[PDB]
Amino acid sequence: TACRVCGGGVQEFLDLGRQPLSDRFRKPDELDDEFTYRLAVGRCDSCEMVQLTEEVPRDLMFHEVYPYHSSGSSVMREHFAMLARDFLATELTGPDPFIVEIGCNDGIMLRTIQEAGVRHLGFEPSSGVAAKAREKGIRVRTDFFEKATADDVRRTEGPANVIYAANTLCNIPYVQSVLEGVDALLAPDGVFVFEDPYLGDIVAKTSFDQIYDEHFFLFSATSVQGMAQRCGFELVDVQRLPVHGGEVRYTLARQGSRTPSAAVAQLLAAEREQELSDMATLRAFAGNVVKIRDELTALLHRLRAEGRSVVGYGATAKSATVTNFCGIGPDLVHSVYDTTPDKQNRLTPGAHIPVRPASAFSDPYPDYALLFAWNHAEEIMAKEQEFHQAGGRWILYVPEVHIR
Ligand SMILES: Cc1cn([C@H]2C[C@H](O)[C@@H](COP(=O)(O)OP(=O)(O)O[C@@H]3C[C@](C)(N)C(=O)[C@@H](C)O3)O2)c(=O)[nH]c1=O
Ligand SMILES: Nc1ncnc2c1ncn2[C@@H]1O[C@H](CSCC[C@H](N)C(=O)O)[C@@H](O)[C@H]1O
Ligand SMILES: [Zn+2]
Repeated sequence: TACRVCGGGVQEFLDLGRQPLSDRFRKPDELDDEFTYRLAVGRCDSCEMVQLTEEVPRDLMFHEVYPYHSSGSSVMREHFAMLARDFLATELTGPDPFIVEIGCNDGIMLRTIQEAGVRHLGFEPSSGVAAKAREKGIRVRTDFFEKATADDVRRTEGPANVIYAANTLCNIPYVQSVLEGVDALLAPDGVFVFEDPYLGDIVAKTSFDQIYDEHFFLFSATSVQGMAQRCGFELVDVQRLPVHGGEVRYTLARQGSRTPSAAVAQLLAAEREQELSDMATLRAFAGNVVKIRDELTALLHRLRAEGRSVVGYGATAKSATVTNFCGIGPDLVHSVYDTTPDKQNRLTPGAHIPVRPASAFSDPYPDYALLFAWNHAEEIMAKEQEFHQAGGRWILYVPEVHIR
């Protein structure tokens, strides 16, 4: 496969087998026919970009009934509001500032911008969550951001001072088109800022469930620096974030317009020192992934043989990789509890575990809950103290399989 950033050769290091769409939740009576694709991950030989080897077409993932609602997490709501206030205090202080968000979802970030009276536009090609943002008074276009739609916004609205994307840029294999988009639309002195799951964290935590249809790229500072530079931008800041299992927020500016913070060089040097993107490191990760599969299935089967009940918690997109790679279905984990109405009373993809409202996780509790939404551990466990007090325990598989 050719690298989507530079056209280099991509070498595979992990093959997770045949997988369903991660965000497709079927009614129980639907035909058992699903779209499947081969999920495998490689690294570009030339620019070090780690990326999937098969693309899922955008319209199969993102469309009218896409079910992920960002605002379902209190930690994320606070995280995005704070980011919005930071932009309002720094990059959006001009006379007539403009901010564009790629992937605004339900408006989790842009509601703060809208509440400050700042001109803005959200790109949200999934119309059901777009309408939730529009109900908050946010300006949203139900389109994918790409060269042409960026051109159209530049023609009608002028340059954006900030273009921001969270948990969205890594989903877009046509990143070159997005970057052309950014070049057409960003002010000469603006910034393109994006935050996504960090390769460093994935490798350290063996958090392979971060790999699924919607995560095409696993960005690093080294690869993002290369990608920027090849397109006339420059990586000028990096910030590590705890959300979503570990992320980096990357700040890109037009080349030479701003001087990189010391943080960029320091993270580049740590990745080079730790051999983050070396093929050998990435294969060692792939072998750790198999070890986690084998320990998790051994545990789940032992639990069953010992007459212990087991459910899951959080109908994450990520969990589709776990259940389908590991072969875990309703035999072993009888239900998954989730707060999203459009995932409730439906079956998880590929493995077909029933999803039930989180309100149903109550006395009498199961013996064990497999914590799919482990990136939300603290928020979830805080709301489920009674479960743990009653003696129920969590099963985690990041960074290793363990119960607590
Ligand atoms: C906080 C909380 C969540 N839950 C439930 C709600 C969600 O269905 C799921 C968590 O999904 P969560 O880890 O955020 O994203 P997912 O892996 O799906 O990934 C999705 C798809 C996507 C865009 N590709 C991505 O990268 C991230 C940003 O979002 O867990 C509770 O039940 N109780 C709670 O208290
Ligand atoms: N080319 C593109 N432009 C804009 N949004 C896109 C896109 N491709 C996918 N999306 C949107 O990207 C969103 C990813 S979900 C992440 C939402 C939010 N920023 C958060 O961090 O929680 C989805 O709502 C999807 O519809
Ligand atoms: Zn490349």
